Amino acid sequence: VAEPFAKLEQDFGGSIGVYAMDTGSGATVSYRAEERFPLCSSFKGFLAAAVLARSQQQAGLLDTPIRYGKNALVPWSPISEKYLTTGMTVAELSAAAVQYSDNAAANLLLKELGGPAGLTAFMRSIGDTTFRLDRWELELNSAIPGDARDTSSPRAVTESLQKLTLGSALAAPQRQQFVDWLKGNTTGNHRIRAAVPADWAVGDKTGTCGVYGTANDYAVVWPTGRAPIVLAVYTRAPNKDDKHEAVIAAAARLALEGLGVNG
Ligand SMILES: O=C(Nc1nnn[nH]1)[C@H](Nc1ccccc1)c1ccccc1
Ligand SMILES: O=C(Nc1nnn[nH]1)[C@H](Nc1ccccc1)c1ccccc1
Ligand SMILES: O=C(Nc1nnn[nH]1)[C@H](Nc1ccccc1)c1ccccc1
Repeated sequence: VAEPFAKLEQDFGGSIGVYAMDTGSGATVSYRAEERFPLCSSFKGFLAAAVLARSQQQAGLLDTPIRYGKNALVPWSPISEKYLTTGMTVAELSAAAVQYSDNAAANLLLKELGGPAGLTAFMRSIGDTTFRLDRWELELNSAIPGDARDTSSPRAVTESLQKLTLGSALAAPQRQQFVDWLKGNTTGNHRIRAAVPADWAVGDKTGTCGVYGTANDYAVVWPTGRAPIVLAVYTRAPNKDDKHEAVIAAAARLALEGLGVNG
């Protein structure tokens, strides 16, 4: 049903993209689900999944320490700036990237994977032909209208998230670690999580470009007594000065309602 989403995005003053999947029944909710939206920091969830995939062929990868200096620091590195010189393990960097959106951590891990093209290669390997990362933090946040760099679609985000958290794309230990990192995210309390009852489990990764009304969140949600739901909510707006969380929460509420999920 497009009517409620159309009213929401008109009130917002931009475009809202939603794809939600009930993994039990297969029912879906789609609104602008195949349009490209900027990933912004939301790429960092898939980055951590790619690191975990690498751990399936490199023993002890997650506990390997990476040393870095002031030169590795990027604005908004709230974890990595505290562990300078002495460095952090690959697992610590991955958790910081997912749960605090740490920019230096993300760029360090990106470097280990061969840059944006290496993360894109990992997404291709799990069957995602839509995702593309082209740049690093912070340039990937430009969110220019019509620019395909550093974008995906809500549908492709949800499908890949499902494969990685609930399907067979990662081995079982790596899958659970990915879920656990998403569950511990600290940046999403006002987005999808605000639409989810307190007694349901949720893991998410947010993104905020800071321009063009562009922000997003994707999540796996475990209601009690039924199969998990996977969903993605992305926004953008036509003007650079347009502001982007309540709209994301409202869109998530509508998506769950459209799936018949009482919550
Ligand atoms: O967990 C692994 N592998 C696996 N488990 N399930 N599927 N692959 C091992 N990696 C790993 C990564 C970080 C920390 C500890 C272990 C591993 C990789 C390669 C050879 C042998 C072991
Ligand atoms: O540098 C290190 N440890 C150290 N520095 N000063 N005192 N201990 C390295 N371990 C490490 C472990 C976790 C986080 C950061 C660094 C290391 C130890 C041994 C061989 C190679 C690397
Ligand atoms: O919001 C951010 N990161 C993030 N949000 N969700 N996940 N990560 C960062 N600050 C921010 C806060 C409010 C509005 C705009 C930006 C940030 C994003 C992009 C460039 C520079 C800084």
